[PDB]
Amino acid sequence: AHLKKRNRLKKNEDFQKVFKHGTSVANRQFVLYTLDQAENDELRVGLSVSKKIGNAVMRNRIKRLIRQAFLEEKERLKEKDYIIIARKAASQLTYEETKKSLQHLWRKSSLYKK
Repeated sequence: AHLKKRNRLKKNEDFQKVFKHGTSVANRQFVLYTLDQAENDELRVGLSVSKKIGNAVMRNRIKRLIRQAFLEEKERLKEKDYIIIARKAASQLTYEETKKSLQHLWRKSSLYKK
């Protein structure tokens, strides 16, 4: 299906809080930010995509691939606030490549239950 509204990070303040007071990891295609939520009975994902990737269709495409990867792995992951930044290198990735890159970041950040 699609990643639910519950599982998406919206408010501008919510993003800023993650960047400022939260833990960070990065690889070649992605930067992953994690912020612990006491009150999160559920996982939330927010996305930032560089203007460097210049096709709105492409930015949308990568964004969708990231959401799907999160949706698939959701049960496995701890309930927290995530922000994913997509680098220019992330631009041509397939879903399996995107999933693999994120999975590597998730493992590195110890975000896997249980």
